[PDB]
Amino acid sequence: TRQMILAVGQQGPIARAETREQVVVRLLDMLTKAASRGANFIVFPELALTTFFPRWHFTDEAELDSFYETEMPGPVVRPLFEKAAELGIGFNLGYAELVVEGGVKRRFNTSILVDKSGKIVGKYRKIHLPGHKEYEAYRPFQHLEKRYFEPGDLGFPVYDVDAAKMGMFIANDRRWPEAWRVMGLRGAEIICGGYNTPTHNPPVPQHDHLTSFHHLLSMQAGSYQNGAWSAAAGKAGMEENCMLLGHSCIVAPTGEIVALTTTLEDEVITAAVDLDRCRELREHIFNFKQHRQPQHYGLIAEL
Amino acid sequence: TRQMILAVGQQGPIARAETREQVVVRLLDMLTKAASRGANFIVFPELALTTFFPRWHFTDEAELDSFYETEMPGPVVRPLFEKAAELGIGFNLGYAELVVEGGVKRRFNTSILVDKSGKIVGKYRKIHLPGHKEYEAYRPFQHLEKRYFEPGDLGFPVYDVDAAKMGMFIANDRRWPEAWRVMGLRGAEIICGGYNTPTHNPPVPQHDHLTSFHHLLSMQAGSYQNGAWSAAAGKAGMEENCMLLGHSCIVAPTGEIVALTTTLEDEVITAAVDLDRCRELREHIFNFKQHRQPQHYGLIAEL
Amino acid sequence: TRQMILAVGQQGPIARAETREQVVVRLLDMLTKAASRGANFIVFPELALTTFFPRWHFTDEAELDSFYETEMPGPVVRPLFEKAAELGIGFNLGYAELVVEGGVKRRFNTSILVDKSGKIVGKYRKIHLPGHKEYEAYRPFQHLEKRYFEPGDLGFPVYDVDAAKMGMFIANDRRWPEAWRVMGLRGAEIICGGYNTPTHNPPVPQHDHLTSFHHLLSMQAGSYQNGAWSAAAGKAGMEENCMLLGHSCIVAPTGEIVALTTTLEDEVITAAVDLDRCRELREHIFNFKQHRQPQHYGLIAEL
Amino acid sequence: TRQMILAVGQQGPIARAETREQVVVRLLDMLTKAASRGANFIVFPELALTTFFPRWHFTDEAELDSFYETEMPGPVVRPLFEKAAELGIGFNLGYAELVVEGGVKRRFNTSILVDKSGKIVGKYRKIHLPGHKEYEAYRPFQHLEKRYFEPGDLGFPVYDVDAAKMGMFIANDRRWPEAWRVMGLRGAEIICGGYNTPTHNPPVPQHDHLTSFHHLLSMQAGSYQNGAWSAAAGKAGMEENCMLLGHSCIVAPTGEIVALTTTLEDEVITAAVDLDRCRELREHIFNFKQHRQPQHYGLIAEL
Repeated sequence: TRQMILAVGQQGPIARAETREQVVVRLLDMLTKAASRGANFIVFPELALTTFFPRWHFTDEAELDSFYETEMPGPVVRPLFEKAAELGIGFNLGYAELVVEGGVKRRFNTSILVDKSGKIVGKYRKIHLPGHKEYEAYRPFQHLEKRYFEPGDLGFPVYDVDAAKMGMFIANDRRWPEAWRVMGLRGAEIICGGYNTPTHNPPVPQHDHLTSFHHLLSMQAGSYQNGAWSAAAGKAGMEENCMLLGHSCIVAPTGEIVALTTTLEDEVITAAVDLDRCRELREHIFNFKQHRQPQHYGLIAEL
Repeated sequence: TRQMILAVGQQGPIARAETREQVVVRLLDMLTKAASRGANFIVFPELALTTFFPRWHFTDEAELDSFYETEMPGPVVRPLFEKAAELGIGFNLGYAELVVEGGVKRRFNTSILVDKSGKIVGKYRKIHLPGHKEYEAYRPFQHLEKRYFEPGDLGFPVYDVDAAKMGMFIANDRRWPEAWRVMGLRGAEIICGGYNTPTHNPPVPQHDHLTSFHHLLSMQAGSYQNGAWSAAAGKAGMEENCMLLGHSCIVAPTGEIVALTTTLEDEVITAAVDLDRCRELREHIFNFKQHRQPQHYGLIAEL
Repeated sequence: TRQMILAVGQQGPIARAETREQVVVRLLDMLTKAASRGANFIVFPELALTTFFPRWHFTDEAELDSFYETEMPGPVVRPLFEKAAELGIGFNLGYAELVVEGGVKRRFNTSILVDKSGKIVGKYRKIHLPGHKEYEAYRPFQHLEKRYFEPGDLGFPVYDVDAAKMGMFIANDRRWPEAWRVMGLRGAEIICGGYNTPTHNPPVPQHDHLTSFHHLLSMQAGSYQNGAWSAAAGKAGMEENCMLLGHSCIVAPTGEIVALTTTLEDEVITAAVDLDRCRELREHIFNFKQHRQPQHYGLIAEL
Repeated sequence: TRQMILAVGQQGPIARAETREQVVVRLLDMLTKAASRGANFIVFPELALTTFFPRWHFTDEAELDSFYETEMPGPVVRPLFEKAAELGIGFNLGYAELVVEGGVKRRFNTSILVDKSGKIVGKYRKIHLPGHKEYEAYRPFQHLEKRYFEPGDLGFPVYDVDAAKMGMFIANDRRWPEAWRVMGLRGAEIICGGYNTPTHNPPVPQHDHLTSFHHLLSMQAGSYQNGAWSAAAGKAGMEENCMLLGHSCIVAPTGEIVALTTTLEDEVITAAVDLDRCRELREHIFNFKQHRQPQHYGLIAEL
């Protein structure tokens, strides 16, 4: 087939004390409603199981570890996979991944793709870690991802998810044309991921009123230039006193926004997706093999 | 500190019978108007000295050649350079370049940067030739760029132009993130060029109503993701029965559009440009050294 | 209730020879798919039963009359109402209305609202007739609505349609703030209608590339300023050699576009609608009774 | 024929302790810069002579009064008028007006138009006072306009300013279609004003990320639907712990944005304005005499 209905499950805030059981309840509800609307795949936010902990400066490692998943899924998250298989609707779930190798802990900002059978068919680990590295007393909230996470070691892969070639990005990655391009070259038909974007940036507050503009601009250009459908799921609202951006969206391979959220709570949007639409770009104006000149792009790949 | 007034000189149509002498009078008029408005640099369109000849299939090589420049500047175009030096305003001029080397008549879609002293500071030759190589019957008007030009051989250079790092793109180039990124990586503070974009696309007519959108989307995303000011000068209006896109523009490093033409005739727009404003992006969210992961972009440079 | 799922059924072209039976087939299909996606109301285009005949200069009245409905519904259109009642989904259908009063024929560009029970609960007749009045030989297609239709005599009413207060506009009306305002004052929660908008305007072709911009601008401002959800259903594509605008849409009371079509064929888009969202505007920034100053708006109502 | 260069002088913050003498130096600087760029008229912000005092509840009437002008111009503001006449550039200046009539201390949020001769050509008093009348505890900062001003008593006039029909609006007014329409009906070719728009809205915080969108949406739709050029000068930046919206702009009669500020500081933008361009709308799609149906708008003018 080449037809499907894609959905985005935007999340409202997640409190520090809110349990994964409670979140799964909210997650289940969205997946159920999306399915009731015909969707066979739903995109969830970056780190969708917990509050955005990278905003705090940690000192107690046990504290930090508590925000990561040591298995996927665990007993508490399993019900999501079961419901996924039951209703026949895949999903993109973001979470904090903790792996212990030879006694050494490895941390990643992760996202996985589950097909409509309820099976994990791909994973991606955040490659572009935003923010600063050291505590900055002036900021009303920190952004210490470079500390609590290592740069993804999977590159930007593209997986087959129920007849659709899908690629993954996580939050900040969406702002990097390289991320989109690599997956575009790998033939992605859909490029999705979630995000936690504060509408306020302490180091550059003069860009606060452009938060939506910059986010939407990234999704539209990315889709357009790679002739791919895209979807972004944000966790929005006032979370732990930090206002997070909404405007979760689904974009056509022409860069046109076909669905957009308007609340700052859990919200489901859907859009019919024709995987062959990609050809309007990828076989003409952006027919890579016929127009690209990689012999002159070398600087982009230099270390 | 490090400020200037950038101008864009959009051209209205140029008829097949319109002479270069006549076109130069028009270019002189806009350059002068720009200077009277405080502009230190003005961006002119792609192939700004003649009608867009790539729309017709030529059988007479003598006739095809007439549309190319063998000198830059020649006696006819020279007056433009003199005015530039006189009024202290540089410019970016696009034209068809014909040069014989090693027994080969090389044809380039070229653009040059002249500083406010009237001196040619640097050149660029279109690398992404859009369209087709052979006459196509299903088209109401041709776009034989692949036939009339060979891909530029200068890469995507960035030159110093009156203490401003400027990079050049030509029409279709603006749609490629690779072009923008290479120059962004070279430190371009201003990225500019001209264009001839028919509002009708024979191959994919269902995108006709998106001509403007796709054009501005490319300029905005390019500027933003590279923290560079940008400007695009189009040649618009009904030229030889083919409508060309207007919306010539100047964009800030934030991707915000600061100036936009509203007519389809010769028109000058201007904007105050602060070269330090690039830092808001290039020293933060898009601080390449601190964020880019080139080890993962290799596929982009693969042949 | 205050929750519902609104849908728009965009139509591809309708040939002059295409029969109403064939159109109903297309109409039925969209209403069925919209219902399968949870929608309880679907908006259809202006004059959705026929080709846009106002583009031709008629001479044979029998010819002209053939494009109008003498009853609503007739045997051929009835199946739409039946399916509507069956699936529990109302709709907004536009059509050419022919009424014979005392031997005198009355013509209107009409639209009706059918609730989920399949009953007509309101009607509106186009008040702002666009175009010219006399044949203009230069135009590749005419726009003679002022001739084939009389100005609506129902004003801009607002009806109760299954727990939702809905108002109607037809094509061009959407460009007039007065139309939106009157219905906004009447408490409309949803303001919908369809349209036939050629992407080319013979008298002002310099606005062709702005066709989408102007259309979307009208829907967004209208919704925002009246704190109402809105939806526009277009009949798009190359119809009888005239390219018609797509970008059918659904807008939130904040002016945000929550759903947008991307093809130029029959296409269904949906969006969840919370009738209470209207309060965010109508009870605050646009709390009419608390902020408006009608004693100074007199000029708007003067004849 | 009938052309001019319109400028907008956006203000950065104005501290409570900042004196009028100091503010005037800033206004003189932008007016001069505008003239050097060929501008014949510059639009300044709402209450451009002091900080936005409506944000604080005052108990001392003497202190509240200090923020109002009793003369226009007074010795301190006079220098601005002299420069205007000298450089031949008119302006639109907003300030708090205090006038005693019939034993009443009348307080208006005012704006005046001065021609390029330094002569006050006309006045306007804000008719739509946003905010509230009594101190509200739930607000982080007040907006007591309803308390500190009474609705203007001059209606929405249109004056001749150096052969240009200009109408005035003040901040919140721009959001009301009635204000735009009244002046549109009066034949305004340019509709302009200033504003103080906090990017945070206590009553409806879920619209904070839409502050820019709503602002530009209002300017664009107003211009387009009335076929009028427009311009809005905002006072932006972090003023007294409250962030104010930037994005000061100039819009063509088509609703297209031709110039837009990018900083949150004092900034001058300009645009070439062709007063005849209004005809493209006012003599066609929006030819009022030929299209408006006032007999159906009565509710708009009802008290």
